[PDB]
Amino acid sequence: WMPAYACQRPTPLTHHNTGLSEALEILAEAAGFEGSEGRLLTFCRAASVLKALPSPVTTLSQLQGLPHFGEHSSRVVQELLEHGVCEEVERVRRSERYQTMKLFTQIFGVGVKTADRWYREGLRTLDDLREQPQKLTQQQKAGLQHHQDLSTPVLRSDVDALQQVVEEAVGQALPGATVTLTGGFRRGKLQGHDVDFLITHPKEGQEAGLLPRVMCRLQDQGLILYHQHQHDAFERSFCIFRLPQPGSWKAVRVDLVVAPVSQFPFALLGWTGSKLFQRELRRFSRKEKGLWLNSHGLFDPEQKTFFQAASEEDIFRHLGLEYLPPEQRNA
Ligand SMILES: Nc1nc2c(ncn2[C@@H]2O[C@H](COP(=O)(O)OP(=O)(O)OP(=O)(O)O)[C@@H](O)[C@H]2O)c(=O)[nH]1
Ligand SMILES: [Mn+2]
Ligand SMILES: [Mn+2]
Repeated sequence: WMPAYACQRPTPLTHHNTGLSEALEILAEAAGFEGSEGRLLTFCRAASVLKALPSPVTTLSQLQGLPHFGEHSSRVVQELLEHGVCEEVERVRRSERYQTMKLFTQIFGVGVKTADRWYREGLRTLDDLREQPQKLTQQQKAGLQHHQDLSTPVLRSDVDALQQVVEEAVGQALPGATVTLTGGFRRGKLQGHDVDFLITHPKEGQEAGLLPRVMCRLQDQGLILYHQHQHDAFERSFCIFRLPQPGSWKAVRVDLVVAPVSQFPFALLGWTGSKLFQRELRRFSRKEKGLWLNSHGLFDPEQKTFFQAASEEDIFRHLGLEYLPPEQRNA
């Protein structure tokens, strides 16, 4: 037996059902590309159940009353087990719409709405986009310029080098300020699409104006290819770093987020993910406890109060959930 919400169960980094979950996640992604948000969430939830299982699913018998495994997801798994392939899934991977939406949405600064608009307008390839520069934002132009490097998985070794230069710049701009690795890498992932960092200072308000200072230092070292500085939402910089390598260099996406220390635990929880884990945690908070959780705080809408947290553990405890360390949040 297994609980209904992903935030009530451990989901480790590696598991026994990668083929099956990958197939369901293709269907989820495709649904998202078509604006079918309900179906996206349903397939995502089913995939996450398989990630939480202790053993491989070898026979259809092994589906067992456990939640979020409706008729459609079950059929997909059945066809994979019986035939080694699911025709609905293969049709999706071969479809020009899916391939193009994946191509476009993977580019830095491009979401589903933009990608779909471009598709509707007859655009199909990266060259097609480069032929219409007036259709691109500066962020998207930078994403295109660096698309090969940004499609290359970011490695732990890259993260460690980036954390060093970010820590050096933060430390030099403001003694006392801290850098925390978040995102998938905090969850134990060996690879990723970007590197996420959360910056704060133990004295509330000393983080004001820190990020532009950190950026100036990084820029003067030749480490920045692109940055977009966004001033109650957190101050942040969406960056492409130029990471030096032996004999070469690689562009790497980095998100730098600044949070005041009072909000830090909520920010760390939100930015650590996984995306599904956080969605589930928020749905759980609202549906089961009547509280609204986000990356800034935990609000009781009836009492009009905010919960004071010193740590992620405090937040889990307040919501009546057993603590899950980040490596068990890989929903
Ligand atoms: N509050 C908030 N959270 C965000 C935002 N963008 C991303 N996140 C969250 O930050 C976490 C990390 O996001 P990603 O970097 O896309 O995903 P990841 O788990 O790090 O996966 P890889 O980067 O591919 O390793 C996830 O929980 C996201 O939901 C944002 O603008 N605001
Ligand atoms: Mn990330
Ligand atoms: Mn990110």
